[PDB]
This record gives sequence, C-alpha cells and structure tokens, in this order.
Amino acid sequence: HQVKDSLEQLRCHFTWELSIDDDEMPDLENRVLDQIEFLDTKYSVGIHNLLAYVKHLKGQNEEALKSLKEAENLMQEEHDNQANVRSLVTWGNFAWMYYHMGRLAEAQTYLDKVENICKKLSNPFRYRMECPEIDCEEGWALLKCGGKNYERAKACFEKVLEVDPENPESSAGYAISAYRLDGFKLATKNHKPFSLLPLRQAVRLNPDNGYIKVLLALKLQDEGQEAEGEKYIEEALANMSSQTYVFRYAAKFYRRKGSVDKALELLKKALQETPTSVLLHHQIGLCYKAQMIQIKEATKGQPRGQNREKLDKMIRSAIFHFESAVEKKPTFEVAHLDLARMYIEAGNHRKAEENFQKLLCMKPVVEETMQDIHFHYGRFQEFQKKSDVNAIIHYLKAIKIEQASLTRDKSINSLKKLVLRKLRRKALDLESLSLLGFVYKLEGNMNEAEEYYERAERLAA
RNA sequence: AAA
Ligand SMILES: [Ca+2]
Ligand SMILES: [Ca+2]
Repeated sequence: HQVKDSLEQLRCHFTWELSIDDDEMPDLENRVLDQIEFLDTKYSVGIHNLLAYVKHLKGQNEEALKSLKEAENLMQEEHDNQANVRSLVTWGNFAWMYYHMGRLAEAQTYLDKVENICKKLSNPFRYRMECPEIDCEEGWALLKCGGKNYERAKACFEKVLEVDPENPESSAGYAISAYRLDGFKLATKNHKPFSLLPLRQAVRLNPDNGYIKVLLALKLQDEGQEAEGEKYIEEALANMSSQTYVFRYAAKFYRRKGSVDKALELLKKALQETPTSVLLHHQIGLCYKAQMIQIKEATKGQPRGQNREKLDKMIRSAIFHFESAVEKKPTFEVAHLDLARMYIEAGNHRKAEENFQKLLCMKPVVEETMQDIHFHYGRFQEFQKKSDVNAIIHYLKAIKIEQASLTRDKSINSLKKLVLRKLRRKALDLESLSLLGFVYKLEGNMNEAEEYYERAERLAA
C-alpha cells in the first residue's frame, strides 16, 4: 500500500478535493479552454493540469496525459528551460494518472522525481512540497472550480501573504477570491468591502494586469466611487491582454453606469472570442432587460408600432441569452431566476412557473439566493396567478431564511401589503389578523403585534 | 455571473 499512501502525500489536483459537480463539468471544461486561449498569465502549467484532471474525470485518461505533456512542454519553451517547482504539480498528476491507468512502474518514477526535488530543496516532507508557488497553484485550482471552493482558495493565498505580504501572485489570488466572496454577500445587510484594499494592493503589485483593474473598478462602483473606478476601466481597455475578460467586466461596469449600448458592444466583441461563456450570455440578457425597461419608461408602459417591435426584440433576445446560459450551466441559479422573470414579461406564465419550480429544488452555494427565489415566486403567485394562498406561502419561506437582506425586507413588506389588502375586504379574517401581527412583530412593534394576535385569538369563538 |  506504499504507492497509494505516497500518492496521497502529493500536492496536486487529485489531492485538492476540488468540488466539481458532474452537471458543472461541461462549463468548467469550456472555461478552462477559454483560459488557455485568452487569459494572459505568466505561467500556464496550472491550467493545463486542470484540463488534464477534467479529462480524467470524463473517462479520457489518454487525453489527460496529453495535457500533462503539454504542461511540461510549455514549462520549458516559454521560460528558457529553467527548472520550476510548479512542475511538481504536473509530476504529481502524472503519478496519479499512471496509477489509475495501471502503469505502476511509471507512477513510481514520478513519485521518485518528486521525492528527489523535495530533498534537494530541504523540504521537510518527502512528497508534499511546501513552497508559496504550490500554495498559489492550489488556490488557482480552487478558484476555477466553483464558488463552493472559494473560502479554501482565499486561505491558500492568505497563507502566502502571511509570510510575504508583497507577493504579487498571491496578492492577486487573495483579492479575486475576496472579491467573489464579497459578491456572495452583496445584498446582505451591513455588508462590507473586504476586497477593496486587497484589490488596490493587487493592482499596485501587478501593474500590467487588466483583469484585476476591472474588478477594482467594479468594487469602487459598488462603494459609490464610480468615477474613480472608470479610470481603472480605461487603463484596462488600453492593454491588449486578456480581452474577453477585461471586456466582460467592463461591460458590467458600463451597464450598471447606464451606458447599456457601450456594454453591449463590448459583450458582443467578447462573445466572438468565447461564445460558450455563461457570464457573457447572462450579461447580454441583462443588457436587453435594461433596454426593455428603458422602452417601457419612455412609453409609460404602452409601446406601440416600432416601439412595441423593439420591446419584443428585447424580451425575446433576453430569453434567448438566459436560456443559452442555463443550457450551458444548469446550476446557474440566478440566470434561471432572470429567465423566469423574463417569461413573465413575455406573457408565458407556464414557462415562468416551470423555471420557478426548478429553482425551488436547487441548493445554491449562496443560501440567501433562495430568499429571492421565494420572493419572486410569491410575487408571480400574487400578481400573475392571483393566488394569495401561494403568495403568502412563499413570502413566508423567504422570511424564514433569517439572514437580513434587501429581499427579506421586501418580502416582509409584500406580505404586509397583501394582508392589509385582504383585511380591507374582510376585516375579521382571522388568518390575516395573525399574519399582520406576525409582520408587526418582525418589525418590532410588539404592542401592535400582540393586539392583532389577541384580536385574532378573540375571534376564534 | 441577478440583486
Ligand atoms: Ca493573449
Ligand atoms: Ca493543446
């Protein structure tokens, strides 16, 4: 059992417990291929190793080996053949691949190669190489493999910064991980910009990196400093590196600024390079949604003639793009929610209902997204289905998710409005009386609350 | 990646 025990000591994709959902594998592979072709990084060993791991998980071990050989080939060709400790991730993945394929003598050869380097570098472990480069590689693998992995990814980069606070690579990984984690909390009450100072430092230490600049710009926009952020957008757009990536995030920036035409132009250019990107399709859909809203507000909700044809174009284009996003990544929960909401605008309540029903079964990494699912379904039930019974059920389910948020507040307010409406038709509706007491209780008005609960108890005679 |  010596071989397997040794393999478990290696630091590589096989031992990093990457959270990779089978339903997210097609999208992951597309994003890995996009990164190989279009993300300009100093080293590409990591991303080829991840492609090899993906091929392995697909049952394509020979294809996996080709990606590991490419990782080794690129290590020397683009860095003057110098020896680099990142190669140990590749060698670890070779050892595992050959173990799985039954090429056990070769597996041992790669273990021996790793051991030889750990000894040369006075590493304390025989196979587990302790160096910041491999902490970074572990972090980048985690960061690519889905939101479930992001606290772990951030901790990989943090471990490096605790020793070397001006390390450019881990500064960047820490900032990106922190930015995405801030995004998970962006609608929670009293959320804070933990990623802002990390992003400033990452830009300082990586001055040619336009990817980091556009994230800094977006966080500045979040924090009400749009003008400062736009300066970073312009710097990034002046650099040719990583364009689909600079363009996707700059397009978000411009959309949120209100320059929707500019956003769409950037996104359509990005789509030429990465047509499978679910982020691009979702962002394009959001641009059409914004233009739909613009048309409605200019025609006070009653477009006719060409304006109506334009509105329908926006609705059907947003549906097309949100459908494209969820076909490619069926676990993309918020794209389903935008899609359901757009089917309401198209007047297709059955397809809205279908997508809400799918959403109600999902288990999002961001648990608070279920508040929005219940809230918007409750509104659909109230306003499109004319079902107060089901609206109440789902407003209550949103409220039962206790985390304080924009949507939980809206759910309390929507329930209050619905119940007040029902009481104006029937002042002695016992259920509505107690629900109004519940609402007042959640708001803090304990005397008004108990009045209504009491009143409701009285009624039960 | 909605918000
Ligand atoms: Ca390039
Ligand atoms: Ca290739």
